[PDB]
Amino acid sequence: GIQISGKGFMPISIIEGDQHIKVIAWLPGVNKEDIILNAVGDTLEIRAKRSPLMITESERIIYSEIPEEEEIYRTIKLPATVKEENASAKFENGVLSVILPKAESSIKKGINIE
Amino acid sequence: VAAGIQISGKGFMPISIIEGDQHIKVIAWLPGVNKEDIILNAVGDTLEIRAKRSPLMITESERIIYSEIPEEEEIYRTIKLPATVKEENASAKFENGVLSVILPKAESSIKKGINIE
Amino acid sequence: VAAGIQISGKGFMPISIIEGDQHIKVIAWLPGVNKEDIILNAVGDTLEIRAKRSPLMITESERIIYSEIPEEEEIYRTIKLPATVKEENASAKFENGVLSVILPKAESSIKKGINIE
Amino acid sequence: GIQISGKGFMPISIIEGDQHIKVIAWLPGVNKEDIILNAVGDTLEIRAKRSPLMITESERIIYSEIPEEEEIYRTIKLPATVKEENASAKFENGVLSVILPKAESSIKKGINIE
Amino acid sequence: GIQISGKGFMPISIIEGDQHIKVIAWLPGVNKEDIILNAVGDTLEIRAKRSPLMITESERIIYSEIPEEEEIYRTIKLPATVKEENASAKFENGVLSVILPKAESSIKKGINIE
Amino acid sequence: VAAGIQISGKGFMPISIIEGDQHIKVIAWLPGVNKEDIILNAVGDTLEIRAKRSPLMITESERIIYSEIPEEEEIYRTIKLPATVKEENASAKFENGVLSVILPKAESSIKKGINIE
Amino acid sequence: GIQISGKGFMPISIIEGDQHIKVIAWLPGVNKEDIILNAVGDTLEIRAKRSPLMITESERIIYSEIPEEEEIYRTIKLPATVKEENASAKFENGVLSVILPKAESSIKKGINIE
Repeated sequence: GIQISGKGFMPISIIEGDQHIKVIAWLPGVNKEDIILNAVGDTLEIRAKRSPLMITESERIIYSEIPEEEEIYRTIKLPATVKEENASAKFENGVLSVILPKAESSIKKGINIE
Repeated sequence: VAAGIQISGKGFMPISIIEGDQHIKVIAWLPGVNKEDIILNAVGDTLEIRAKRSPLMITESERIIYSEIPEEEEIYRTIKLPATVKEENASAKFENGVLSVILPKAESSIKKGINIE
Repeated sequence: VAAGIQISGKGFMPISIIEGDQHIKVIAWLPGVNKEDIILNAVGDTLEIRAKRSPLMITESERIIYSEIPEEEEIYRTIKLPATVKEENASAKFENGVLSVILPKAESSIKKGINIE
Repeated sequence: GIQISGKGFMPISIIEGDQHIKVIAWLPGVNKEDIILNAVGDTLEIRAKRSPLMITESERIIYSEIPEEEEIYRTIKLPATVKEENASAKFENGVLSVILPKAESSIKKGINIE
Repeated sequence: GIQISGKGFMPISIIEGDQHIKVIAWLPGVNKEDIILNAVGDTLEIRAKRSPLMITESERIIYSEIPEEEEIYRTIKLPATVKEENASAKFENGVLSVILPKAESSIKKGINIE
Repeated sequence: VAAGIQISGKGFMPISIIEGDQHIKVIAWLPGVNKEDIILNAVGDTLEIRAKRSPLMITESERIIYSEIPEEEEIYRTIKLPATVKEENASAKFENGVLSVILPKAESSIKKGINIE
Repeated sequence: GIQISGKGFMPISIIEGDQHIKVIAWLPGVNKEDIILNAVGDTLEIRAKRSPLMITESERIIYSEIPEEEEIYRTIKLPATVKEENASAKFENGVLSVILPKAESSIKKGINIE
């Protein structure tokens, strides 16, 4: 049971494990220090600003499939309650990878089959 | 300043083309691609960008419950440019999943000004 | 007696939810699934059923000429239940491709009657 | 060339080999002794009754995706004539697997290519 | 924030105190032993059956404003979480009075004004 | 001269059926199929053609930029014929991706003329 | 950037390498000597004639999914300029395979990434 809200281009994958949730976000063209990343309860926020293409006076853009929206974000409701203090994140090749350890109250315990 | 361009290829790869007096710049989005998995070639008025993107790597315990992210492993674009370039002098950077190619125009494609006596 | 429930997951797995005063019973159809390939977990008001179904196994001489049977190898459901259960006391049977889970309600989810003086 | 008729929920696969036909049927919730299984010529009949969910007086059904149809069957026309006396069947995990040896008159013989 | 569902005639008052909630219900014509009364979390259930007017063969009803519905109930969502084990109830003159002590987690603590 | 025929199977395999007085000829298109990967069987009034087609074989440097050509690896047709044949006497050629099967009619399927006294 | 024109049934694949282009064409029922194959610049021509099914007077066609069009061709614009003199071709199992070496002017040279 997930829920997604926000502005701009930011494709996302959500990966569930037994004791953690992983969120993968595409942020090409974004600098690492321009990413704001926070979480509480079952909710993760990704905030980013993407600097526009920088042309000279001689240069002109003759073609562009690339979005110009400078400010982008996603608020993501997760299927579990996480523990924010223990989360971590990498940012390589324009991809953000957030690891959110599940709270104990959200960690399912096994039931045996007879 | 929309010139005469042509685009062909496979997979997700947004592109910008920037024209200057003496060069052309191509910008390509390649998130999730490693630098050494990019093949980059050019001749005449044509530029080729070839890349492979490794899929999301999950454990046995992990499962994907949601994904907006394309799974196509192999992607490419062949791009016809409005000028003839000189390949030997081209260069490229790859930062934050963005490839930036600089292609100097061939001398026979640069505007030489004509002096008015 | 339709209470507040919520269902998420992948693949074919018909489900019934049965509420009693002190327990909840979940019934799941898992034909073609081996018992040891079922993962079954719960906490709070949530139950997870994870299973993998091995595909039809044909020889080289055999060919499939007709099939209404789903080929999805990996299936799951996450199920929000109308009560908080106590996982440690749950139990389950698997007969004829049907999984039956019994989840005792947590004491704070059972109706305690109030005596009228 | 196959043909299928019957009542109720019973997904089916048909597998052809050189000397036999295999029929796979999903019968979750059905007891083995409540399956009737017969065949003649090119036709196989699968008859089954599925006992409904058994609740107590305290228990109530608040949700159900599970079909309540008590009696179910399929009559299946097969692409070959089988020999019934030699057929066999297993029933594991709610799946019925019928093996029907082909009659000799239905067993194709090879033609060589020059 | 309250919510009410159920069948039949049963006027209700809800009274909030700092440490308890009182529910008042009109149940004229109902015997005390035919009242079912339970609670959990923020929810109270009142179940009752009202025996119909009992006439002889000579007697006939020529006028009646009185509801004939034999079985009646209310499910009541309360603005606080209660502690069921400590609740109590009286039934006098056809009026049920339920006292539901609030759980500690639902007991508001004071904030001082400077 | 459209007789009583019936066709079932998987994949691309155009077919012609030709009837003579004493034989039936079946023509099947199997481009890209090797001869030894064709399985060919018959009994009564029924002919089976089974084939596997190896996919286009590219190098690592090569890429497919356009393809109208089906990728289905395994293909078959079961064909009901308007006469009973005698399998033991059948024959077949495979040239230029075309299979040609000759199936002599069983004596009980050939028109015996009746002499008018 | 490719372009295809012509008459009749002839499924085609185009394969690009660094120094060559491969064209694959389906020509079942065509004899090798009835294939005309030429090229210049960025253009390849495939011309073929397919002899119709040859029946006796006793024989009759009762069913046919097979196209009767006797003469077929494709003109194919290729994404590179080829060198015709160096091309080659095989014809096995009704499949034509043309190998067209790229001209030097069409051979892309590498650009290094810093």
